[PDB]
Amino acid sequence: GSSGSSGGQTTIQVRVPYRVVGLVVGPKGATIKRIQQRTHTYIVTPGRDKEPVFAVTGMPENVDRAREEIEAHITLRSGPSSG
Repeated sequence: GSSGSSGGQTTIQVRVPYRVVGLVVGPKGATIKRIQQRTHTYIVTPGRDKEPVFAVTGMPENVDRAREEIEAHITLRSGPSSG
């Protein structure tokens, strides 16, 4: 009701396309490292043979703030266009 529960912060699982992943994570973790800081959250990268899903652990306001940036990259142009 008011008090008597173990658990404060929260953890959400962001869903991103394996295509954007490499873009988000960055050169062996060079870009994603900035977010964790700017958002002060615990971002965990998925495996190599698993589905593309980032895990963010933190307050219900921080973890949700980082997710926005992550997906944001999906639209942000990062790389050449000419095939």
